[PDB]
Amino acid sequence: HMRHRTLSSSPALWASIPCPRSELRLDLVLASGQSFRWKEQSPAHWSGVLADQVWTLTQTEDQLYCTVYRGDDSQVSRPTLEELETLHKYFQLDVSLAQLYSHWASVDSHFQRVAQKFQGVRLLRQDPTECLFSFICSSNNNIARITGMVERLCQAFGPRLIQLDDVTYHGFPNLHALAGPEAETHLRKLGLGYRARYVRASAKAILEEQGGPAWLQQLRVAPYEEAHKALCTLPGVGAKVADCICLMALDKPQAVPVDVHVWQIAHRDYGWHPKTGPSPLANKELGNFFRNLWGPYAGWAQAVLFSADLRQ
Ligand SMILES: Cc1ccc(CNC(=O)c2ccc(F)nc2)cc1
Ligand code: NI
Repeated sequence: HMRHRTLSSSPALWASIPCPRSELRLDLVLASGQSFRWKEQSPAHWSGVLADQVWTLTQTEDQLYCTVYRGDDSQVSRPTLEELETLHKYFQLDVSLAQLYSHWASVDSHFQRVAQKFQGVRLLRQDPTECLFSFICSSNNNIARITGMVERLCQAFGPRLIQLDDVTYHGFPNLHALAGPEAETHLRKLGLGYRARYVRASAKAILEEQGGPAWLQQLRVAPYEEAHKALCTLPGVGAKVADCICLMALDKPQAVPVDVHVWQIAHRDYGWHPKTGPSPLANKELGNFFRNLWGPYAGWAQAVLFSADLRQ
């Protein structure tokens, strides 16, 4: 019965954050395989779950408009100050992207050329539990299929928050819910395949060998290298997934996830070859190459080129 908002339908229920389209393009960020929880349910209006709340987001040239839905049982109102700060932190808007783009452009002509067309690609700062399990589902997969598996995972295991139109929104599950005896069987029924085992076993590992979710917060303040190696102890988490999480959830802007697309970019567009085909060692070397070239926000620079490589 409750419907998704547009900026027309409900203009009293939107707040705005001053935000140029050079600091953020929603359409290049929300569907470029960082988060899998955002959908353009009506044109230029993106809806998705952030924490225990649904949001709809849309922007003009210089403004980011947002609206919150906190549940059927609550007086509908504009986003609060605290809710607006949550969103500001999600898009890491304290960090100037125009300043990073110019620093990257100054050492890399190729980046200059591509960036010109693909402005406002930045990194979301995600919840570690969601990012972890979303990227365990990301192996040998495409964005549409990952999106399906994550949505069904949240429906089956996570709390219902609200329904807008024909879409039921659920919160991301806690570890205990994913770690249970029938968890893998259920997740296989939901189409996850072998990834169902890694989900359940990683949920179990964090709870029994690492102390629950306080461990992921500890990794967020640990140094990149310690976080990465600690992530790689988990079932289904290797170098690539650990670097995605590090970059996207554990505040490591220098993490450079290397897989097929970045290997292809590096070869095709930079002429890079290993000095010592893909391998664990050559992938590591290529991440180091990009850090050396771009600096301590190398992962953000990579996301600009990944998002562009996604738009052909
Ligand atoms: C075909 C496909 C595309 C994306 C994924 C998962 N996302 C990334 O690897 C990723 C996205 C953004 C970024 F900045 N760094 C890494 C899996 C398959
Ligand atoms: Ni070559």
